[PDB]
Amino acid sequence: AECSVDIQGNDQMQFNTNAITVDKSCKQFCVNLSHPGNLPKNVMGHNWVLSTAADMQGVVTDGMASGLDKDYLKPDDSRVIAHTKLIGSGEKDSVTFDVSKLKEGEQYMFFCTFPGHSALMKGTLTLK
Ligand SMILES: [Cu+2]
Repeated sequence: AECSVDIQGNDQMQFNTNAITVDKSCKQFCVNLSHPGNLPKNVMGHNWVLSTAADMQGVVTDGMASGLDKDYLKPDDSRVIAHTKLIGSGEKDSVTFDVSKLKEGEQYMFFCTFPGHSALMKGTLTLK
């Protein structure tokens, strides 16, 4: 339970946490994304996407250009460490990834890549 976290993305374009700490001793880490609200995926879709801070903007811009059918992520984007699928209200999806893909001292960002959402739907992730 300290190798996993529940996060919500709602109808008002926000996650319910903007900082995540991953414990170094965790071999794997799991994020459970749910979407309270009423809006459908094609209007207020949310995913949970992880990259380094420096790669976030690039991931977001290319993802936006990839369209709804591609869950607003460039296929095989080498900058994406982990991601859930894009979900609408009433849905949930998790992602489990190797913690060895992170390193101490580097700033990671988690974010949604649905068009415009990362303005508010982002947060730091850190390994400790
Ligand atoms: Cu979103």
